[PDB]
Amino acid sequence: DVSLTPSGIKVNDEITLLYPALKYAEELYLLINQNKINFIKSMAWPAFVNNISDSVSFIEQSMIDNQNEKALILFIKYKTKIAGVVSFNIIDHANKTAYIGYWLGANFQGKGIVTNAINKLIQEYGDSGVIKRFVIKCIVDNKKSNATALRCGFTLEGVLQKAEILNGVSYDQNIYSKVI
Ligand SMILES: CC(=O)SCCNC(=O)CCNC(=O)[C@H](O)C(C)(C)COP(=O)(O)OP(=O)(O)OC[C@H]1O[C@@H](n2cnc3c(N)ncnc32)[C@H](O)[C@@H]1OP(=O)(O)O
Ligand SMILES: Nc1ncnc2c1ncn2[C@@H]1O[C@H](COP(=O)(O)O)[C@@H](O)[C@H]1O
Repeated sequence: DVSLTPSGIKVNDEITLLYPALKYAEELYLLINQNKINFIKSMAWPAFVNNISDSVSFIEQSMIDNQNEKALILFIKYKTKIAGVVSFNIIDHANKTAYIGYWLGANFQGKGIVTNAINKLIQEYGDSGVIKRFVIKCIVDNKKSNATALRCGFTLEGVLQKAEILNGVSYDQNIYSKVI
């Protein structure tokens, strides 16, 4: 499979999902910083990304988790730029289940980049038999994340009451799945 390269997973001519490396710390930090105000509305970690050292630490932890297959953290490259992150935030090997997360900088939204990335990951891990069940959980009022889950052919399984906390407030999540 020529799409599986040493540097990452080639989605299409414009998108590669890069394995994390320290060389990406600066670009990743700057991207988060540019998007911090908007990102804080939907995620709980951007509020605390205050220096490049925070991105370095994130990369270091991501590399450890990737090595040990606790997670699969990938940096989305669109054309020449890091565009965001797509991940299996949790890999449950015993139950062949992966829980998916994602974000894109504002300048990278509206281009199908995450939908294309997720479809590629599900092909690679799902059609190979590594993962049987893919899961997306997202806050009920997160319009774009819900739309992405549906665009990727996931099915709504239910609502998880008060399951995600942002800034001390618990929000309901939709839970979606795609089963191979
Ligand atoms: C499970 C979780 O991680 S929950 C937390 C999710 N993350 C966040 O909330 C962080 C903040 N938000 C974001 O980063 C973004 O809004 C995201 C990642 C959730 C969604 O980004 P999008 O760019 O909408 O992702 P996606 O890859 O699905 O693209 C769909 C959009 O691209 C358009 N599009 C353009 N080209 C294509 C294409 N080739 N294929 C598919 N869609 C395309 C679609 O029409 C749609 O645009 P619209 O919203 O105007 O209808
Ligand atoms: N400190 C961080 N820097 C960059 N991306 C992150 C960080 N923490 C989480 N993410 C990613 O954010 C996405 C959404 O996760 P969550 O915030 O849990 O909804 C996932 O792709 C995570 O890997």
